[PDB]
Amino acid sequence: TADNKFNKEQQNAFYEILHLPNLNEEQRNGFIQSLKDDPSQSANLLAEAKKLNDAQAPKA
Repeated sequence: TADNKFNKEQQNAFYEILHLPNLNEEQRNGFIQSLKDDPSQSANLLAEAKKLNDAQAPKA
């Protein structure tokens, strides 16, 4: 079945989203929970994360 096509960013991105030191992993692990369970739109979730981070990243 192969069906492989992770390069647009999912690869490097993945290993990245798994580090955002400003949020909890419950929610974060959530988006990616779909990356591993369903590596179809893993990239898109990544966008949703950096967003959840940039907002709650600073000490605000």
